[PDB]
Amino acid sequence: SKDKVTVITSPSTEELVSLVNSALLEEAMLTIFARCKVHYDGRAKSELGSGDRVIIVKPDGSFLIHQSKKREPVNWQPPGSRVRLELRENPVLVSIRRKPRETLEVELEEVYMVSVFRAEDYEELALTGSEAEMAELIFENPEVIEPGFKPLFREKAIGTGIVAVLGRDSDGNIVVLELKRRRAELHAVRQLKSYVEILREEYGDKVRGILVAPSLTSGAKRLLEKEGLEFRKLEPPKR
Amino acid sequence: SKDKVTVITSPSTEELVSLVNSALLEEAMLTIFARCKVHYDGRAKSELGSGDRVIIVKPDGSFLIHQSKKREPVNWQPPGSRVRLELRENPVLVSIRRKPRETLEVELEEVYMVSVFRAEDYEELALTGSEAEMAELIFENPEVIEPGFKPLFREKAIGTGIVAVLGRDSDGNIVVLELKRRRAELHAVRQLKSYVEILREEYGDKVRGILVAPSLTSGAKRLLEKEGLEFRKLEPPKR
DNA sequence: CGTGCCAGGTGCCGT
DNA sequence: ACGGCACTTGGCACG
Ligand SMILES: [Mg+2]
Ligand SMILES: [Mg+2]
Repeated sequence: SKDKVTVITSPSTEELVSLVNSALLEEAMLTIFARCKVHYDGRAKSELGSGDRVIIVKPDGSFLIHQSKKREPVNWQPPGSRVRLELRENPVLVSIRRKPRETLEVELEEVYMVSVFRAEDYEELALTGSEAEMAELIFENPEVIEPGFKPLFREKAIGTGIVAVLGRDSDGNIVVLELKRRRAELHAVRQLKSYVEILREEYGDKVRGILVAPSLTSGAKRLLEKEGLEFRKLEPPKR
Repeated sequence: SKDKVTVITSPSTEELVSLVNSALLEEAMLTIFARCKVHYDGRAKSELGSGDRVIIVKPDGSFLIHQSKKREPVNWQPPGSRVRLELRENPVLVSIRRKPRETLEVELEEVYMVSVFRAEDYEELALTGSEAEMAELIFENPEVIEPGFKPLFREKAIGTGIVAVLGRDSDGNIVVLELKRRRAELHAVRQLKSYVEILREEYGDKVRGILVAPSLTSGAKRLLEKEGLEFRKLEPPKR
């Protein structure tokens, strides 16, 4: 079928081969319901025993294997990986990524369903409420930080690390912002501390770090105060 | 129902409702190829225009929407979400996470396929090469760091943060390790630096930080040296 | 390309 | 639950 969808339940091997072939050839979406084994070797090494999973191969090369639980595929393979279907005692999907070299091997013990989905999507996701949006707010409304704040750079490389927003205040200090779109953790305060220390090595003792977020974890608040750093409450804007 | 798979191409709304509702009640995997619009509101806010996607709803509430590219769902919902099918101008899949309130709405414009996959999986993933396994190696073979190293605590909480490994050396110094199973970057060093500074205040300047990892980024090397910390090369072990 | 970092990050484990 | 952090993190923007 050259309808959007082809489905075959309990395929024969040649049926199985046929659909996998066409999926790849047509830049379609291959979906398989099968009982399988999965072997991964790559950055790490992985084994998964016999069980039912859903398998998806995207035309861009992405490979997903999902069990009945979580949000995360049990094994996978990133965009740009090449897949082929080898016939050994059972059919085996083999997907290889290079740089770094990673091979994914799915032995298909029984294929309950194979399907080809020739999917048209021209639309891109529009997302609001991000950190960049916070940045834009600050550049178009600096008073949202403090009065007379003068934002200068965004995503600026200082020597070691990249600062979210860099600027000055009314009294002439350098001011660093670390923004976070959620509750700020130790991770963030360490970013901020790191930057501020580097800027001090040049502009000496007049520099302020300011952590801009909707809130802080206990430890963030703790460490923040300890190192004499500041916090301003800010929500990411939605539009 | 006994069949692993139930699938219907071009299903009527009646047929859709049957299988969708069966999927939830039977606690099975729902799979749908469809033309759809997507609306997300939650931590952020999101709009996806009309186009074709694969949709998976797992019995544990996890909800996936995959376009024909990348590895990441364009929208999703975490485990423990609750989904209902709603009949409005078109069928709408509605997944609601509470705690934090997050709403996903999938308007099904045309459903090309709906399927129920009753998947039996008793197997769990066995992965090796983790950072945890790095730590285990070090406690079994402390010499992989340096002669005379005596590892003592693992994931030990110092006042602010949690140190991966705390130990002592031949000079009887307190020693911090941060482990990375892959090439270490600036925040690895920031972590280490953070911990060490905290301990220096208790135990003095004797205290050594060591970054333990298969390799370093240029930037990490730079900050490491600048702060007088150390680097030991270690590859994560694979069973 | 490698470096650095956000992400609706997710998952895990501790208190 | 909140916290602190690893993850085969993935994906992006920038030098
Ligand atoms: Mg930053
Ligand atoms: Mg660690």
